[PDB]
Amino acid sequence: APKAVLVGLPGSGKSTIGRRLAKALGVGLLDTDVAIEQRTGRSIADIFATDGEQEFRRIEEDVVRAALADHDGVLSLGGGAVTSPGVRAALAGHTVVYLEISAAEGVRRTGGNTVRPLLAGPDRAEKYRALMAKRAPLYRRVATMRVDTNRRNPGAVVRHILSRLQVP
Ligand SMILES: O=C(O)C1=C[C@@H](OP(=O)(O)O)[C@@H](O)[C@H](O)C1
Repeated sequence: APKAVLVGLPGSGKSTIGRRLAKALGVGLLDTDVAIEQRTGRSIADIFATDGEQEFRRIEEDVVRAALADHDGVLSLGGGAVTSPGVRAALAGHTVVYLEISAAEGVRRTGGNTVRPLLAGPDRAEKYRALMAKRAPLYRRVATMRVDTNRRNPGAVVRHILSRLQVP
């Protein structure tokens, strides 16, 4: 089972925090998006575009559930995984770190050329705010630790996480 599971919007720092946490803990990082691509032989973009979000979510839930059983390192979940009830259920009992980010900073961090089916222009900020509004209670419901990634540089967020993982 993972030492920690990271959840949060695109742009919250899952990749960067997950790599730095994994290194600090002496374990590997598993990103469920990557796992999906590996198990399907398909890009995430392709799954959304051809088969649709609903089929993606069932796929994702399967992979997340497997990863929670089988991965012993740091697990990073795709931003929308917590929209699946079965994901939220499977997270019960785990250490779950919610990376919280303002809409302004999250938007800024997602404005590159990564393909993001649910966060494309135009009006990407409106889309980001709508994802944040919808998913915030869901992140909160599953989280065991909540961490602000706003401004705070990554090194310091990781330090804060390790500290909170360790003490009562
Ligand atoms: O927000 C979402 O619903 C999604 C987030 C992505 O994960 P990251 O947060 O790792 O980019 C990926 O699973 C897919 O594009 C759907």
